[PDB]
Amino acid sequence: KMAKNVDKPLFTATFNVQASSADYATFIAGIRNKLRNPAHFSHNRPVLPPVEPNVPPSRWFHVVLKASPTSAGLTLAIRADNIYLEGFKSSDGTWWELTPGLIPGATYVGFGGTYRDLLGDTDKLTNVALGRQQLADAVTALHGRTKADKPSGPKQQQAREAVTTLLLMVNEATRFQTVSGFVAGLLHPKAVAAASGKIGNEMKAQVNGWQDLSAALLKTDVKPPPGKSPAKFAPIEKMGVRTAVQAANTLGILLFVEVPGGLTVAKALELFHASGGK
Repeated sequence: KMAKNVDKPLFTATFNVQASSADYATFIAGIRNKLRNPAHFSHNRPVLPPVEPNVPPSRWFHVVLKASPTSAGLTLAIRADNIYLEGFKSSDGTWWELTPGLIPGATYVGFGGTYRDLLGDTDKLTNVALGRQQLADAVTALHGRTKADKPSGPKQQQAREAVTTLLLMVNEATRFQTVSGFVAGLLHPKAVAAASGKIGNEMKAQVNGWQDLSAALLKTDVKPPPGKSPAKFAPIEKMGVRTAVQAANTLGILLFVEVPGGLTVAKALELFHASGGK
């Protein structure tokens, strides 16, 4: 029941933490593009393929975050079905995991990868500073981890904060155009003052309801039964998303959700494979 292919990524996306806002946007867009089910879009936004049933997580990608174009970078191990971060590789080659016993040969980092684990409450996302130095510092803290370090409260807290930073600036940014645009807006050239900022309640609610928002948009694609007008988008006011157009502009990539009258897990995977998906 351990994960498979963790170190056999389907692709590797790389970002230099000193690179331009434009390059950051390109990096995030590339991840969405490589994750997509070519056979399944909703309102011209990519949908992930379904999670493969009755096997452990076997589809992974890597993100490499580098201090400079020449530097060895921090490697993130992320699921290619739901974009969950489960592991990261430090400079000494150690694989660290966020779920005990999930990744073969990995060392458990001592805390889990949910926001409740990292922050105490999912309501605390609005407290997390985002910005270029936060990214750099997160990379430094995790990349510099060694197997033989003795842990302390402070190192563990630094590690939780670094993971939280990467989750927002990589994983949530991949999921949400709102988040990726906000992060991109905080990245500036060297001649501009160092910058940082925090997300508002709308983006917090989006991050906390990715499946909900994905499902709500997917429902609008379902062809209506005989006699019916097409399904209308149901506003999620807390996310500030009231229309399907707003939902499309918000979603970076959709989590696959089985909705009534929509594609099943098996059928969407069939189409994924038929279209060349791995």
